[PDB]
Formats: sequence, C-alpha cells, structure tokens
Amino acid sequence: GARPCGLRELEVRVSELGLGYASDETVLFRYCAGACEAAARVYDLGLRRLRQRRRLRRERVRAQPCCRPTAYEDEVSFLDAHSRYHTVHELSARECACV
Amino acid sequence: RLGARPCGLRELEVRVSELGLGYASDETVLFRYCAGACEAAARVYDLGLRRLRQRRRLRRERVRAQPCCRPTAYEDEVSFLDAHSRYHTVHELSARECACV
Repeated sequence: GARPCGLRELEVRVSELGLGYASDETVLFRYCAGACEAAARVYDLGLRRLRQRRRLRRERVRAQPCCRPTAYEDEVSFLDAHSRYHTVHELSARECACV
Repeated sequence: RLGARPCGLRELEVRVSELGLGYASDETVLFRYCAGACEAAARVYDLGLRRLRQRRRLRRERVRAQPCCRPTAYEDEVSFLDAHSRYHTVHELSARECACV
C-alpha cells in the first residue's frame, strides 16, 4: 500500500516480538510505516544524479527517504511466564518521519 | 580503503549542472551528502519489527526494520547563477549532519 508515513499501533503478545521472553501478556506496540513520496527533496535528486554517474567512491548511499522513528517510548513493562517483572527501553516508536 | 565506511557526512566538488536541478550552470559547489553503513541490529524496536514481519503480522505496509544513513540536518541555502544569468536559491540541497536513523 501507499498510505503516508506515520505512527501505527498493533496489540501483540510479547512472545511475538522475539525479545527472548516467553510471555502471553499483550502490549500495545507502536511503529512507523508508510510511504515517503510526498517527502521528496532536491538533495535526493542531486544524490541520485551523482550515484548514477559513479561519483560517490563506491559507497552505499540512500537517495530516498526512509519512514523511521524520530523518538521512542521510554519504558514498556510486562510480566513473563514466571510472573517476573521486566522493563524494555525504546521498544515502541513515539513519533515518525520521512528521513 | 578496503571495508565499508560507517555512516557519515561526505563532501564532493560538483558543477551545479551535475545535480540535474533543471538549470545549466558551470558554478562549482561543495556538495555534502550522507553515505556509509549502519548496524542493522542496534535496536530492540527493529528486533520487534523484524520478528513481527517474519511471523507475517505486518502485511501490505512499507516497513523499514533497519536504520537508514540519512541527513539529520541540511545546509539552509545554496545560490547560483545559471546560463541565462538568472539567480536561483535552492533550499536544503546539501546535508549538514548525518546519522543512522
């Protein structure tokens, strides 16, 4: 799809996140997804024109914006299968942008 | 040198015509851009996104589950004179700072 880059939310079992934890506890996971065509820049035009002509000393360059978090949630706490209290830092996104 | 350079600011002298902005100009600018490698597994958020995707929970949306080497700031303006002696000011043409986002 091509909905614009933004914050999305999904209710997930923490065992689905693959953190190494067995947990059937549900957490609200927030993430960044979507299209960045409206976010086109003159920088990206020039960079694409230079990569094509082999002017960038064979380095990997990103000439298109990426939809990514600009900020993260500080803490997500949950209990595991042994009822042990756990905290995870910067699990969910708090804000998104086409970078 | 042999090996992938880490994400950072790079500079290159270019004629404005080379940038393909729509105007021919032989004026040389120092173009600055972001290039290089980012460690793909530096984030618990990216690990979560990766596992959700492999288990087919995020279908149909464009999702970036690794950091991108991109500008975090741009140089304000770049001005130049074209072949018709017409003045142009281009905003945010060159990067000022880079990061793995």
